[PDB]
Amino acid sequence: AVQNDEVAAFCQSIMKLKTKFPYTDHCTNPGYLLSPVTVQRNASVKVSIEIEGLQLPVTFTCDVSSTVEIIIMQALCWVHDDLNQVDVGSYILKVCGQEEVLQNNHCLGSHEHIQNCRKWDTEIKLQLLTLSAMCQNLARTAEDDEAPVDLNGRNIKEAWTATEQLQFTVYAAHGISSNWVSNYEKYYLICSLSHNGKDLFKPIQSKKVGTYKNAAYLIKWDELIIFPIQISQLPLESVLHLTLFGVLNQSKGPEALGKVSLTLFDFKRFLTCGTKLAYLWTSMERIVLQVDFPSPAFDIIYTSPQIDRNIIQKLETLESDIKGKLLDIIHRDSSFGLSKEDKVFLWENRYYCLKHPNCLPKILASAPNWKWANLAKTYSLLHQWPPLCPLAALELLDAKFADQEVRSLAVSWMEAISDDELADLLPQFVQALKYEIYLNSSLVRFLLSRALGNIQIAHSLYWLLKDALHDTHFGSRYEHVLGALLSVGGKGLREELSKQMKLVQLLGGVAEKVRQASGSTRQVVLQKSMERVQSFFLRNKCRLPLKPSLVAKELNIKSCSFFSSNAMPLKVTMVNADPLGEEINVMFKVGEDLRQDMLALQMIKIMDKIWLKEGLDLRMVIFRCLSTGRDRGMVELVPASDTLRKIQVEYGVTGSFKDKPLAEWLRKYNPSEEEYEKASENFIYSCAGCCVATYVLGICDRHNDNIMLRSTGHMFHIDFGKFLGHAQAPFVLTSDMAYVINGGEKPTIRFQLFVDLCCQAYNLIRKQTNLFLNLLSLMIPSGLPELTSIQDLKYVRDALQPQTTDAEATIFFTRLIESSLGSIATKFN
Ligand SMILES: Nc1ncnc2c1ncn2[C@@H]1O[C@H](COP(=O)(O)OP(=O)(O)OP(=O)(O)O)[C@@H](O)[C@H]1O
Ligand SMILES: [Mg+2]
Repeated sequence: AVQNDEVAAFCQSIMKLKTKFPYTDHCTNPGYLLSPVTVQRNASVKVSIEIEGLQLPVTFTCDVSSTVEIIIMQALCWVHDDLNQVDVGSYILKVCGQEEVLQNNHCLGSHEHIQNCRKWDTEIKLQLLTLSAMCQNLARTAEDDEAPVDLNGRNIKEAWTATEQLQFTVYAAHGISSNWVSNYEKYYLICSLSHNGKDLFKPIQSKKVGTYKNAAYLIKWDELIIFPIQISQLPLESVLHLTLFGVLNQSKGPEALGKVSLTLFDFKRFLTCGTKLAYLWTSMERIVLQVDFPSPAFDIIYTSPQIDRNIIQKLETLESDIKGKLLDIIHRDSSFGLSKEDKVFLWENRYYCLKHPNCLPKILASAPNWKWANLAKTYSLLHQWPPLCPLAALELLDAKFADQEVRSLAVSWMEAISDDELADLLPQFVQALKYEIYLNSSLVRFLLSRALGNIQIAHSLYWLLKDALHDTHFGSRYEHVLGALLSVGGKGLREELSKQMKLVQLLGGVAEKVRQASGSTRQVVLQKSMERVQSFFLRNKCRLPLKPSLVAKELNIKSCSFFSSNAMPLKVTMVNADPLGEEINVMFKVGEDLRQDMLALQMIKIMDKIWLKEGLDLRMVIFRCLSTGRDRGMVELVPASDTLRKIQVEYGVTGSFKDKPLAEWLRKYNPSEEEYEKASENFIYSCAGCCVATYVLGICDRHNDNIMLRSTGHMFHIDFGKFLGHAQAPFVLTSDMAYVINGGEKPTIRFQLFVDLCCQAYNLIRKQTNLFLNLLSLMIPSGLPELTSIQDLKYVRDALQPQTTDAEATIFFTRLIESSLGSIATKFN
């Protein structure tokens, strides 16, 4: 009745968000993916541009710092004597093979594709063309704009006056299973009342009751629950949690069967009255739980406290000894280990901190309470507060800040963030929706707005929301959000996402068919199971879900295979629809949850962004991984790369040195002195980044199989089964690795560089301790093995040592490296 009205009101606001995004505005409706950029502190590069009319592409050297706009008319100056009548605004640059367009107002160096090519030393192949020739099949139409949002596939009393006690009678649970009446004797509910993800009072337990007489489908309590709180004392974003328990029969402890969460105030600030039905899920099973709230002759509405139109100016009383203690906690890493006496102090001296905006999350966490009376003073500060850094504002979208005025203000500051930065943070933003109690929020409208204006964000949101549907508690919410995204995306995007969904469903079928057969059968099973994928590609041309810029037209069946390890992963080899492009090699794995692999890769990618933004390039391998369902997805295959194991055993056959397996492997593919030197250098930098990442994220499962090495010399992790396992040498540097770093059997200045890079990097991550703790905090509700409590964050905070300064931290990590060497540590200084 009110929930169907909330869905109706959501749709109407989404219908008027669509009005801001007409199909005519190419800016927000291009029809193509933008090649992603990560701003880098600014070097020459050779680029190979294909031009219409020319049979050979023009190859010239560009300044890395120079903008794509001038590189486009550098390429036009090569073909045309004078560009007075060529229409320079007509033209764009796209990556050869990949349906992604370079951003005209960004440096060539900024683009991820240019950064990657430079690292591998591969040829930068671009194509000069006009948006007329550029594929715009994903573009929204006039039909999509005019189309409505479907989303599917009298007397009032103000709350602050309401002295009535919060009470409700848990009536009954309906439709219990046959295996429930089998196992459990009696059932009881535990009722808890929370705000800012924290209990207001201890949870009240219901009486233990069996199934109702002559009705084994029904549990009837009909018990009145009374909390020791008035309606006036309830914050707006108050939530009632009901967990059902079942005591087992003598044929252990009581088992948690399911959870339910009711908002005491609805989306129009009216207190929940009369009978309300909530649905808890178990096994595909739908259990209806009835809660009867009081129903007086009047509706109780929440009204915010009258605004405090106050400006605190600028002359304030200054004490010098408090100034020291205040700026000490203002420049503290985070609000994590902040003690009670530190909070009361900051809260008292909060109005002195107005020239350090990024310390607001420390102030709001220091608040004594969120009582109705004490909200006026909080809103007064908030609405006169300077704008926060988007990455700082992330903390205000966590569980511990449920207030709508804080969250709505956090999202308003967030609008300052770029699409390219947001794109890599989307998983945390999707989880943050769980802390929005109302369907229609500032956060969901923000995400839908960016999804409309950027096809890479919309594409990423699709797969993240599709994974979030499997949440038993929040699957209902994400259903409505994904329906809003798909509806607003348009026919073009929808029809393409459907082709991607069918491909993964077919790749899923073959993947589990392959693992379910015998060794002799497997090769024949794959070749026959891939015929249904061969059929798919002859009626459809599909974009790779992992990287939707790549369009596959056909499968290279004879090149397709399996990796012959645990889970028997597939090696899907597709041919590019673009002849200018190259073969598409991806892995599809089934059985393993690839979300914790996704988080590890994300954290390593953010580390790389932080380093590159401070001018430190550790030449890191950043490969993609996407979860396309429950315990299945596809992983980017890094080309010309093997595990340290295979390299150590294959050159332990030929050599009895067991000191130069990695060295003689790199010399095989890098024979010239300068080629081996650049390969050894690539190793030093990539190894330093891996050692830092290994320690901070806590990955002790780094052995010869789990570490991989590219032929160019770049080291990178592949397995992330162990992650945040700080329950323990953290990383290991073998005699093989040391020999490559030194460039000899004795220590050189190249090891001092490796040590300098490690410590320098370690400190640049310590500077962003708050971001990492916030990004890992927001992924807690995802439900990943070893990221469940807030104590799991402390382990990462301890690794980052925010207490120490860069001097002491350098000494610590330098002793980590000396410990890492172990046996051969004696040789070094
Ligand atoms: N991102 C990648 N790029 C290139 N090759 C990869 C990548 N990920 C895995 N591989 C290759 O695929 C092989 C099998 O991968 P898989 O994930 O099954 O290995 P694992 O998790 O280390 O081992 P297991 O699954 O048997 O416990 C690896 O040994 C490696 O050679
Ligand atoms: Mg694995």
